[PDB]
Amino acid sequence: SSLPSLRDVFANDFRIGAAVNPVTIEMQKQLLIDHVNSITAENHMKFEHLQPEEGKFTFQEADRIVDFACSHRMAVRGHTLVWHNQTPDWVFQDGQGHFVSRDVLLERMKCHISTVVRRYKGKIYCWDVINEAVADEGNELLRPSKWRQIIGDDFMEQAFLYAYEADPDALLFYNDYNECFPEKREKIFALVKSLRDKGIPIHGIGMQAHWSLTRPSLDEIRAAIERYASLGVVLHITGLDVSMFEFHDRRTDLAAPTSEMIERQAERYGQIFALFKEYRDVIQSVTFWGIADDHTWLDNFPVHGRKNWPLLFDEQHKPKPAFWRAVSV
Ligand SMILES: O[C@@H]1[C@@H](O)[C@H](O[C@@H]2CO[C@H](F)[C@H](O)[C@H]2O)OC[C@H]1O
Repeated sequence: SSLPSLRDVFANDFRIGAAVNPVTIEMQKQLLIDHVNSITAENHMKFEHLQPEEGKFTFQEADRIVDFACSHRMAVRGHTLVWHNQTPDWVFQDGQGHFVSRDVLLERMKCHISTVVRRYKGKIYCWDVINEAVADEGNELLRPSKWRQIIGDDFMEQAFLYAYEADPDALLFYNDYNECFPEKREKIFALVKSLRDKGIPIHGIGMQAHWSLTRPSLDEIRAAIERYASLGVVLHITGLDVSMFEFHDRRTDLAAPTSEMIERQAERYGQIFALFKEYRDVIQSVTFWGIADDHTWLDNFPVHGRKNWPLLFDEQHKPKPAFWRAVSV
């Protein structure tokens, strides 16, 4: 009751969001009502959860998420239309198991985007149209995917044009992770610059911020913000969490975070939100990929079956030390 509300603390800076599903909306309902003014579907607006078979649309769970958000004056970010994961095999196949043509995959992509975006038009204000198309390793610009293989390299500009036609008032985003490592930052910058230089309706870059205690550095975060902001696009932080484990640290035995971990995490969140506040003119939304440590995808990624403690509230929904530093910047 005397705890500050995240969305009020940052009222003049950016919206505060959380990724949810209908279970976690129930299990974490009071945290959400007390703190966020933005909602993202953690899984139930991905292609496999909206059109699991061709012409079979399953909007029920996404509807419950949107209904919750509208009944509490929360905005909604749509996630996500075209992605190399969580997309059923039928999308790329014909009746005979072969791959479909460029023209056929384009009409399936258009129909999906059209049906999904039209249903939520006027309730969902922005869409992650393309998710994680840039390569995470190597020297090529683009990751391989059936979207890219079948259609060609312009599959992304098609996706953006189809979504703009379906809802020209939505802000359309390119969304990606490890967005602050310099070599991937430059690929993301080059890709988005080239699309905008063609007049493609891409309005925003989504910085997932699946970060650790050490990586990326505050200087890499600042440089990435300024690099993306220089394109004239809107910036959203879309999946923020702060893992207690570096990428090399695949330990399964840890039953509670050390007090060093907890303290470094608090400091890390303080520095991150100070940096965000400083760039309040280009960042308009900060969404955590969860809200409290009783639900996080990091419990099973990248290591199945361990436990992580990445968010501002603990498993009993009490503020962590990180909370106090985050709201005091
Ligand atoms: O439950 C998991 C879900 O949380 C996760 O969502 C992705 C996490 O990394 C980024 F934010 C992606 O763009 C999200 O869609 O991954 C899938 C699911 O198993």
